[PDB]
Amino acid sequence: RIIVVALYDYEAIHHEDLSFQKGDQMVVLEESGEWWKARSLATRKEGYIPSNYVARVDSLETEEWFFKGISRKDAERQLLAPGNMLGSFMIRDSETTKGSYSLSVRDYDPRQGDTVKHYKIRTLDNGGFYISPRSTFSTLQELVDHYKKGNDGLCQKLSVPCMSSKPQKPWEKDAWEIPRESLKLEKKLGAGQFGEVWMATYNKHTKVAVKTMKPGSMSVEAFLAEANVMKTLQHDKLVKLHAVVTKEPIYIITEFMAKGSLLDFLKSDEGSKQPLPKLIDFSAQIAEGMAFIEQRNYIHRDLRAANILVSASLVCKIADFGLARVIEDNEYTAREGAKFPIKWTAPEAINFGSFTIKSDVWSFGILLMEIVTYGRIPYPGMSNPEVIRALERGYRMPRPENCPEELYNIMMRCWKNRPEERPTFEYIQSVLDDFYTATESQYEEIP
Ligand SMILES: CC(C)C[C@H]([NH2+][C@H]1CC[C@H](n2cc(-c3ccc(Oc4ccccc4)cc3)c3c(N)ncnc32)CC1)C(=O)[O-]
Repeated sequence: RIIVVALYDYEAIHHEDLSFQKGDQMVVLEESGEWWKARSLATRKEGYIPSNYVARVDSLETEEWFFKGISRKDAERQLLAPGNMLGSFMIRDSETTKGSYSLSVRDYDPRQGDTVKHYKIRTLDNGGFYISPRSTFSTLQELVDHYKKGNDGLCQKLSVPCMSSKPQKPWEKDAWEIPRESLKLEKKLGAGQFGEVWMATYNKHTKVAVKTMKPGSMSVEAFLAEANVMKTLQHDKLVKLHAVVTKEPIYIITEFMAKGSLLDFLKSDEGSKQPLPKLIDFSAQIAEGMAFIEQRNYIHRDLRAANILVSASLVCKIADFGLARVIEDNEYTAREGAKFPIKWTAPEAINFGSFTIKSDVWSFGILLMEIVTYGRIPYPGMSNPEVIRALERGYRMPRPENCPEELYNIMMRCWKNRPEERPTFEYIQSVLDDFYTATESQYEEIP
């Protein structure tokens, strides 16, 4: 007997699903990835349910102010998003103390502007919680109610929980290789050398993006072998692969991203107005996704701003990871021109075909420059031969206007001519995540 309660409003989209009215009760039979077999005791109809729409009945996951499964950096981004107020807050699982909790609170002061402060919630040996020893609580709900009545040493009195939206519904079960007829291509979003991108509807019920590869560009068996790896690369800063059509012309079906590529966005009316700290946050989000790719011993091979997508809520997601590996070189693709751009590519990849996570690090440095110039071509005024010969002699793009010196220093480290001298993405992620909050304590040492 394992009982679970619903969280959001969800109704059947497939055949044998159920329905949710923002609060019901369930007993799960078995599990199956993101979909679970559960039995209803409310309406007494039984069908599959999205596991991320429900919560374990004893746990904190029912509470509007608890955010399971998010990082400290996630927490800061979520709280600083528009729509939240002074004292907006969340409780989350602690990142540096397993089993315990952290409180994150939106703060403001005229010197530092909008910030998020973090507090350690300690667990008592015989039950209960505290932030300061003089104020203990039997439950986290009691803690929240206490600090909603007055700051009692915190930066702010707690106001309301961090805003959140209903999560994406999981992709249909057992629907990896799908029939072409299941997709209606609705609007062409982009055209390219080796394919197009469409907004589409899957089985009349789900909005997706579809990359449609040109005939002659890829083999089904070679593509599928790689796509079966790509689909396992799941991370908040990588675009999710939902499905594929494994017949030429090959289609790749992913989540739809409302603001297109980061290059498009930086060149748009809205994106050209992002302030420098937001640009640095974009850079950090991409570094986080590349650190994941690095941890997974994978190689992107074509990292550039045109291959970063931007969501409606301004989350950056890495796209086309690994795809260059399975685009074929033949008479069909040759007639479309250059396979990779010289200006983004590491010298050892150009000269010897040595593509590695370190050549991705080089490309990331070029991407940083694209970001801080809002989409300018790399090496303005220079031809491709000129760039190659200049790099050989120690030339690097100079620091542009409105570029923090430490960001430029990161670029220069990425552009070491020897690959082994370039930093890891783990390193880059750390420096960019902490770019402004360096020389500042992790947690607030409350009395
Ligand atoms: C001003 C603009 C109109 C210009 C336009 N910009 C283009 C920039 C890219 C845009 N683009 C590309 C993808 C995508 C989809 C699947 C995919 O497959 C994958 C394969 C492997 C791994 C992961 C994903 C990879 C990327 C995509 C998406 N999912 N949602 C929204 N926009 C997208 C389309 C406009 C242009 O350049 O024409």
